[PDB]
Amino acid sequence: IIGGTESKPHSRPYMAYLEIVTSNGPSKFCGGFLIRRNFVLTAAHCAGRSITVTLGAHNITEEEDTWQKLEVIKQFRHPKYNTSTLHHDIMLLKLKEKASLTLAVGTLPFPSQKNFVPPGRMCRVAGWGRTGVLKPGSDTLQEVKLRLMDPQACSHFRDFDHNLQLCVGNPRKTKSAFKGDSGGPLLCAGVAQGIVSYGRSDAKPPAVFTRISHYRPWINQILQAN
Ligand SMILES: CCOC(=O)N(C)Cc1c(C(=O)O)n(Cc2cccc3ccccc23)c2ccc(F)cc12
Ligand SMILES: [Zn+2]
Repeated sequence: IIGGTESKPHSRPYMAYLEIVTSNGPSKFCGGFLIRRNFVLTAAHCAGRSITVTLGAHNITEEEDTWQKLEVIKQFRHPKYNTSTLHHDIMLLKLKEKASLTLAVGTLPFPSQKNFVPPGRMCRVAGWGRTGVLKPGSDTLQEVKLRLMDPQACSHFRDFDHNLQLCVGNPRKTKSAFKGDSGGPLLCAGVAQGIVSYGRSDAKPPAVFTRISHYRPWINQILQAN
């Protein structure tokens, strides 16, 4: 998160920290959020050989009683996910066991309404990602408020599409989601409407988020069968 503030500890108890293994390099990290006691929603580009999820964290370098370090048994990547265009960048992780409910850990379910969210309003995003181009991932959970932009503002991303994706962050400001914030939720008035997907290496906003409304049938289909 660039240009944001430190979150009040444990104020977003659905937030998930992901550590992803691949066979030929060191660990990488993403965000995510718990929508059922045994399911986390994140981005498909965060997939790997194996993944561990930490719930209940604020400072990720200091172990505490609120932590729940949970095993993932299966990864469900969207079947049409495209590694070139990055269309359909969404994934569900099934946890081996259900998480415990505490003050620091709980689910964020969707409302029944599935309406399209137009440009103009302010929303909020959170994560442990880098706080600058030459800076490291934050030790504490950070957050920032950003504007939903007209789709023309993301035209330069040649594979962007308005009906699949949100365009997030005023280009006149530095505020933005960045590397390490992948898979985290964008909340508009307390409802999750987007998922951090990608942007520019130099951090100039806006960035591109998956539009959740469009994938609601697929999400329901996975959860019902599992
Ligand atoms: C297990 C594999 O995991 C990885 O390979 N990971 C986690 C690296 C990775 C990241 C990241 O570091 O978070 N982002 C987001 C991203 C990248 C670049 C610029 C951005 C500006 C704004 C927001 C987000 C931006 C990706 C997008 C597509 C992609 F294929 C890979 C990545
Ligand atoms: Zn604590």
